[PDB]
Amino acid sequence: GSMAEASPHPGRYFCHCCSVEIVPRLPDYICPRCESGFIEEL
Ligand SMILES: [Zn+2]
Repeated sequence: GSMAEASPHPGRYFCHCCSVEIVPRLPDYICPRCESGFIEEL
């Protein structure tokens, strides 16, 4: 599954600042739009 990352690992995030679904910059774990960090792993 998506536990322990694995191949079908998570990626669909939801930024609280943009209130939209995003794919985070993994090296930073931030938003690709506002670069905040306030995101939810869906
Ligand atoms: Zn954002």
